[PDB]
Amino acid sequence: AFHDVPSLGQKVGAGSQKDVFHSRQDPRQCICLFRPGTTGSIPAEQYAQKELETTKQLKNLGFPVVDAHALVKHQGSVGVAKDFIHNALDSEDIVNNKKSLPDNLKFNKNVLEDCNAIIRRLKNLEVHIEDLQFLVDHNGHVLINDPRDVVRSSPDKSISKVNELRSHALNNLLD
Repeated sequence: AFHDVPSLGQKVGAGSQKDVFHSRQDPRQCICLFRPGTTGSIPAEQYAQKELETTKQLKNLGFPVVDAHALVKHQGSVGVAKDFIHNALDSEDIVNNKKSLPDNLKFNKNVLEDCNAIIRRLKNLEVHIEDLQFLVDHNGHVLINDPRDVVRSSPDKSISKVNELRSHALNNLLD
């Protein structure tokens, strides 16, 4: 199920869970390989498969996602081939105040609206997304990234994760 990627492109970005490489096979894509210690006691192949399926379930349910395309391996590293989000902001940096949303108006409106849309869908479908996190693309659109699971459950936990990011955009638009 896991396809070999013979050569990685240039490394990009800075996420703690995966190291991300430009895909030498499709410049719209990137190769995202688990770093040591990031899959807990679950083997990395199972973890990658769970992320791919969950991304596709969320995509099918209408959520905005960092789409995932194929399970890959390179030497002994394991991961997923994914859409490459140029200049992505990692939601974790935002909420931990390691990076800030730009001042741009359109940018912040997009973060606000898309968060609202994600929250609206969480409520309607009543699902919980385990390890919910986001990438914000260069126009301010919010994309669910590397979801671990989705189950029919109380969406309150997931709604709280989204509002955590929305607050920043709301705060900017109020000032």
